[PDB]
Amino acid sequence: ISDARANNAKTQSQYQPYKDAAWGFINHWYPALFTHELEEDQVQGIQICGVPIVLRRVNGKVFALKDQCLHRGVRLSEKPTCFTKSTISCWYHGFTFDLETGKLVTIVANPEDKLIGTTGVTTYPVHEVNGMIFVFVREDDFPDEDVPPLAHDLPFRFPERSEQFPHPLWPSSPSVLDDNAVVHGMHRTGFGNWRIACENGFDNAHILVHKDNTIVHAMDWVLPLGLLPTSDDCIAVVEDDDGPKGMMQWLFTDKWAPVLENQELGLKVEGLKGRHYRTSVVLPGVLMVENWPEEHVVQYEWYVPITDDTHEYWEILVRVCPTDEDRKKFQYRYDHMYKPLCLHGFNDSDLYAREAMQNFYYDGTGWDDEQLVATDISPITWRKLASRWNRGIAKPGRGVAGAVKDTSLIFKQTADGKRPGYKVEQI
Amino acid sequence: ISDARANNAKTQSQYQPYKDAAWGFINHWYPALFTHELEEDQVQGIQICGVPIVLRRVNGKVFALKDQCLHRGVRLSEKPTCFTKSTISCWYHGFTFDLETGKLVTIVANPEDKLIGTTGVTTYPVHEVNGMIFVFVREDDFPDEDVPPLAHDLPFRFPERSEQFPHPLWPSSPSVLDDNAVVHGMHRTGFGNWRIACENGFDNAHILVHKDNTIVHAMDWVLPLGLLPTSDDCIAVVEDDDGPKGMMQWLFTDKWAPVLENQELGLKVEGLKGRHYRTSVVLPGVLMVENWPEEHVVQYEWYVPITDDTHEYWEILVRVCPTDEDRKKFQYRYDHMYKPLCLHGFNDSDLYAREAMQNFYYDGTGWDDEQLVATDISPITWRKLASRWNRGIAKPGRGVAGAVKDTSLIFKQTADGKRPGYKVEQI
Amino acid sequence: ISDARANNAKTQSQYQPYKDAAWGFINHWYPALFTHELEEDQVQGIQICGVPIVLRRVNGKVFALKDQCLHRGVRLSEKPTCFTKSTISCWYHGFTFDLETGKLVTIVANPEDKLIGTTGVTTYPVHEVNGMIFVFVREDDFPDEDVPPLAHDLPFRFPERSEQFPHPLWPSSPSVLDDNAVVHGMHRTGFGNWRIACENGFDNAHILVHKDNTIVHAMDWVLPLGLLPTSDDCIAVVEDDDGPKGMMQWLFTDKWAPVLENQELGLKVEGLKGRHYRTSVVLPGVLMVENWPEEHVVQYEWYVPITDDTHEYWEILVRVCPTDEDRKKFQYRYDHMYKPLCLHGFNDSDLYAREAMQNFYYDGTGWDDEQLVATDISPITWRKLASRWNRGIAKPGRGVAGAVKDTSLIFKQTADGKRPGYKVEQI
Ligand SMILES: O=c1ccc2ccccc2[nH]1
Ligand SMILES: O=c1ccc2ccccc2[nH]1
Ligand SMILES: O=c1ccc2ccccc2[nH]1
Ligand code: FES
Ligand code: FES
Ligand code: FES
Ligand SMILES: [Fe+3]
Ligand SMILES: [Fe+3]
Ligand SMILES: [Fe+3]
Repeated sequence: ISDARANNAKTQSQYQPYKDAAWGFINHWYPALFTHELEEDQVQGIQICGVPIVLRRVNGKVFALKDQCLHRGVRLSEKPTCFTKSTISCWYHGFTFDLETGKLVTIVANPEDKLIGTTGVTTYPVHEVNGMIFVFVREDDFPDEDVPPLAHDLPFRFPERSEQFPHPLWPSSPSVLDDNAVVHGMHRTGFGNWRIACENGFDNAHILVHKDNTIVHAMDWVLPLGLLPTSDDCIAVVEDDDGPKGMMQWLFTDKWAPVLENQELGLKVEGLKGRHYRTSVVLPGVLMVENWPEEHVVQYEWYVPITDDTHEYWEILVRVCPTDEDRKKFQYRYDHMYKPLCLHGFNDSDLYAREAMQNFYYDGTGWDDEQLVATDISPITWRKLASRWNRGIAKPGRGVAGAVKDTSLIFKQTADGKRPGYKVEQI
Repeated sequence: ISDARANNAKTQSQYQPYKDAAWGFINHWYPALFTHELEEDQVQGIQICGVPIVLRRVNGKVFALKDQCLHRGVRLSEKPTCFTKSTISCWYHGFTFDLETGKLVTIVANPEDKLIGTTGVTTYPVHEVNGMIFVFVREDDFPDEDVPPLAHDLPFRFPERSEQFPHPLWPSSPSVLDDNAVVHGMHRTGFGNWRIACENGFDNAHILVHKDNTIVHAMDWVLPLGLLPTSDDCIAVVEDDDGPKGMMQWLFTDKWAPVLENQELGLKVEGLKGRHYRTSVVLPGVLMVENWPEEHVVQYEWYVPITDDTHEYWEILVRVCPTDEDRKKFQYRYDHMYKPLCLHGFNDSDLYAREAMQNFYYDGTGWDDEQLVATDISPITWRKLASRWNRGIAKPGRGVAGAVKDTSLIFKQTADGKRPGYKVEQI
Repeated sequence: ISDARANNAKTQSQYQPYKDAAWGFINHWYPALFTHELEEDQVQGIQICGVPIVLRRVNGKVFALKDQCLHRGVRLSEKPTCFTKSTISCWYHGFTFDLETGKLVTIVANPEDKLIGTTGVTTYPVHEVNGMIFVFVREDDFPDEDVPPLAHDLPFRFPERSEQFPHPLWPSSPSVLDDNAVVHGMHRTGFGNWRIACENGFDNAHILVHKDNTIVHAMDWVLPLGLLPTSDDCIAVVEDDDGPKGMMQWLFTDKWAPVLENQELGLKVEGLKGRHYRTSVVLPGVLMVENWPEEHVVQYEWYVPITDDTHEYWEILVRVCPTDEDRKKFQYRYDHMYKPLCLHGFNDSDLYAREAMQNFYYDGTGWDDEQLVATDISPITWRKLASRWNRGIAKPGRGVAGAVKDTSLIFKQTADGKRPGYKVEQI
């Protein structure tokens, strides 16, 4: 281990809370499911930050409660059982909970038990918008009064912040919160800790991983070998009370110099199609790639912690489409261009890159022995701000799926060919 | 956690040994194999309470020894090697053991070694009766003269105890010990701890899990949403020296009131076919369901600990059949009725219910955080008596399969598609 | 546990370092790949003694470096990326290393970083000969000038040592080092610790495992039930500075008496075709079977530790073939005789025998509780000499594949049907 590495002792001491957040940052908004994954009267179980959650849509509205019956701890989502529009029951011994408050309102065949009304399961705020269902995953005692607006946990918005983050080379990127904003994308389970997956996206030295991607050569893009920071303010850290907590990288300004060649190794980025974009990341770990893959379109990614060694990777493209005609155009371009060449192809390379790095960090070795360099100003800056502004460090799961990694149940599922997942299998 | 739960500190302190028996209660009788699973000269390896056991039938008689060669620990049952009617040898280096005493009588190519005769492997008492092979799984130092009769670890017998446990609504249930008693059923590995699986069977609130079983609607049975205890003596605890240690639930008396409806949730048990039955459980955890699924027929279930997170679930129906004609009638009704609709269909629901609860308890969380209620007087009573009368608590396996859950051998088998099991695979 | 066992307290205290070497003996030569597994410009990743290693052949020469980018710990071998004949780069962020020295010579898109030239990855000496690529697996601080010749970690050579180890009953066995020596064989991943796999080969009581092998009856050989030591010097321990450290068993002399029958168990070796051979073993655990399976042919086996519970089992036959005609004859006899009946068939029995013994030892039980006898003078003598002469005890892997056994990546691969392995899968 060399003394020339950027992550010296002083630096590492500045992001200890981050090193301690293997299970994720709790008391934050996270995408749970796409709207199309939860239809009227549909019940679905998931897990975020080690917390089991069950969702149900009733009369168009989505509710989220802890997917754990307080009687004997079974998941309520395994065999959806709802007798009324305002409740959800446990299919085992009948404990029934209020969808709105989570209170134990009754027990199917024991309506007079003294336990009734004296407790309940945790509820989770829901915010559904433009095809996406967001859930505020919180600790059992986090007060309702303290739940912040979804926007505080989403990337910086434009044109609102165009003055703060000038972007003369491209039109303003839309937000999932914008009217008529349309979302196209997917989410799949990633194998490995969320942090390692998250740091990949806004790292300007990692773009080497895409040197051979088909889209790069089909579009004849000008994708440099990497970018280099030229000043100490190459990244702007934002931490104002009202608004997202994160950072903006001044890409395509002199603060980040592109490297298009290395004669010594025989490398040279040949391409004439200019490709302008800009990355930023905000808690709980949301990436925004402005002007990607084309003008008026933006890419957002999430790395939702499921357990301490699995995460749900979200990848979406957003574009404001005011007319039916605009939507069809976007849908078409997504189907025959973006999805196959970008979300798949371009980003698939990131999938394996993130995985390949997991073994170094899981047992703690990497958090101490990694030897960072100049370009690592990005992940380091993120780790420090995340350590400073997270709303809580999730505790390890106890008495829930994932609390123990080598159960006979997990070996049974694995034997059957089922990989670690996210959405609870029913029946 | 509410203070209104039935399992308060005082109550929990009364079943600590039960909480400590994840690997099972040792020094007890357990069903090992059905007679048809061990033919003349056949050798089979199994595991109970973490103890590897090998069985061989010679001249019609079944013998059981520890399935662990004392030389270098291989399982004798993996490659059956018996050179004489009175012994069993290890296929690796030839250590040979007397079937009757387990003593090391010789070594194939080293007959004069000083180790010979100075030690041996543990032997286990066997009691085969009416199609079932029972084995007394005991500690290495449990004395032969202390081995109790099989009947002490089997459900209460009728008509013998008809006066003690009056049953005016149905004829006496036969015992596996009765003359001409015929057994039909099966056993299969269950994924999860034996205790959690065992408590499901005699829980009168869990019957909600069967509300949709085909047999219930085909027979138009009257299966209530659940039963409620009406008095403190709704369960009779029996603990007399000579006889089984367990409890009898006074089902179909005032002590247990049926709940056939819940207007508030829109539920109502419609059915005119009366279905009378009664459950009881005795150590080491044997369920008896009198008058099920029909008069003169009784169901017995075992949840045999294999390791601390797997068990062998036994499900059988018994009926005394004095004539060849009687046997054919029973075999036919089993084949085209009981098996498809009862053992499967009805009880398959229990399979998944038991599994769904395991995650809450494995790491210990559930044993402390569960919030039991009135109907839980059943499991609680069982836990207490089990704690007071068990003949020993099995120690974790050491140097045997299952001692370590994440070995490369297990990952190899899992990769090959093999689930955790019970019967040792040979060759 | 009997007091008549050969492994008494005093004896066990003499091989404690061996009990401590679950991850293998480091600073030793091990076979890595066959020459045919690494062609010109080919890159391959493996793991030995818990150390990740990547090899590349350039201009006919093979180089070996630690398969771990010092930047953020990914394996360099997962996506081979070499820009010049003298280097290998990390496909993720461009760190580039010198094949010869392992020094960090540059970073693709950050050629001026101060970290460059101040560190590098470990290099491993390579010795390719007659179709086999040997690698000297060493600790990061083991001096180049201290690397010993390959011959020191290979079995004793003949005729060089024919006087020291007289063999009147068969011609001298060739070495892999001999000119015109031809190698035919294979290596496959073994499931279980390397030590337990290794001790099987030179155990003269284990041959009982082959009593039913097809080759034995087709050749009508004379394979005794086992051999017995008759004197204290039945094994010669060699530990001279210049040369291999190991032991030679005086098979086919009066020091080892064959046992061809056991009337008491009805066993009798009925064979008239004499089969003369001799076994020896040297650090790091290399077996030599002289005159096997025929004259002028010798069998060598390795049990290379990968992790502490997996090893790469090597099985090869060597014969000196001076002419093209000789090579074809050897190839033909290997293809239609040795491979199907010897490497497979005869030795496949050992595969499962070794596996069946692993559970007893992994958690440490077997190393203390095994009850060894007279014939175990072989494994005991080996354990003592290994404890005394090993060049180092490998430390458990940290931050590398195998450091943690139950990662989600491992369950993902297992679910996909992939068994624990050795060669790193690419792309
Ligand atoms: O640095 C970068 C460059 C391109 C890119 C594209 C999609 C997602 C994240 C990305 N990050
Ligand atoms: O409470 C019950 C009710 C029915 C039943 C049927 C088979 C086995 C166990 C059973 N337990
Ligand atoms: O003791 C023995 C006897 C035969 C043999 C054959 C191949 C490999 C190892 C062997 N060891
Ligand atoms: S576990 Fe849910 S009602 Fe019993
Ligand atoms: S392990 Fe059974 S004789 Fe050696
Ligand atoms: S992990 Fe290899 S250059 Fe970054
Ligand atoms: Fe990328
Ligand atoms: Fe049931
Ligand atoms: Fe062998």
